[PDB]
Amino acid sequence: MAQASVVANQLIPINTTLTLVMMRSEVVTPVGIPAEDIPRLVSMQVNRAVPLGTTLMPDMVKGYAA
Repeated sequence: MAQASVVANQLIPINTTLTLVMMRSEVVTPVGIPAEDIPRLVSMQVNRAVPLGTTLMPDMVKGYAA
């Protein structure tokens, strides 16, 4: 396990536009969106509430493809 994923550094309400303070990088399982894509995610919207500490998955971000 060396691949880190993006996880929620705070509760992100449904339909929020993602900012950099909201995302940390952490080695978690299952693996979600790669931590190196945190720059690609700023200004995109999530389509559900993401509690603090939850791994961000591809299907949670509106318009994400990678």
